[PDB]
Amino acid sequence: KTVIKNETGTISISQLNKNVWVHTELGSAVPSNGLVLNTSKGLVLVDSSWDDKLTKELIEMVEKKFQKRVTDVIITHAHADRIGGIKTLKERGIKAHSTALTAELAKKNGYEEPLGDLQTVTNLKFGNMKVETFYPGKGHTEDNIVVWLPQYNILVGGCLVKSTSAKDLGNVADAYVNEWSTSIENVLKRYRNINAVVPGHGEVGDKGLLLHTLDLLK
Ligand SMILES: O=C(O)/C(S)=C/c1csc2ccccc12
Ligand SMILES: [Zn+2]
Ligand SMILES: [Zn+2]
Repeated sequence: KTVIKNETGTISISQLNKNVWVHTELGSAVPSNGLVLNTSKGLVLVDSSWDDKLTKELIEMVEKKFQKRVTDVIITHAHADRIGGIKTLKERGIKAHSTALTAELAKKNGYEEPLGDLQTVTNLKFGNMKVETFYPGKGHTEDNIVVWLPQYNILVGGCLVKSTSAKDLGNVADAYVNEWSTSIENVLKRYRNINAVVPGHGEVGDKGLLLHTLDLLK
């Protein structure tokens, strides 16, 4: 698949299909993934990046390439890899969608607040692009949500879902290891036919990444 990088190599986008790309940024080294959705009404991101500098660079790269503005971002939980660029979003007039709990936790941790507009299931449409957000329960954090693209059967698992390269659950200080398996099971029950799964860190995979996360929780 096509992969495009910035002048420094700290930001990369990789095409999943005509209108869906994965963005990956390196924070001081630790890579993090989100999505870029190229819609008829603008670019929509799933997740920002580790900090304002990387978020600015990401936005500038995709706006130049796709020749449209970033209008919205979905924030999937309140840690820095997801929300670290919220100041940039708000000052540029980019809408930052989140659940109410993710917004409360952002404020509690001293970040600017996202909108708090997403419910347990929310269905959004941006141009012709359909996006569903789902809160499956506690796991990696208390507020983690997943994002589903029903027109492609692509699931953005975020940090709820570990990549194949992950050999342990990572930092579990904010995690609920006795609920995380049930939360993964709720994803598997809701989305019974999955084409690709994008983890918060590491390589894109399929439903097997959810099964891998279940095994790491044993
Ligand atoms: O492993 C991950 O996907 C992430 S986002 C870990 C993390 C980033 S700040 C932080 C603070 C407390 C516990 C975990 C973490
Ligand atoms: Zn996290
Ligand atoms: Zn993460």
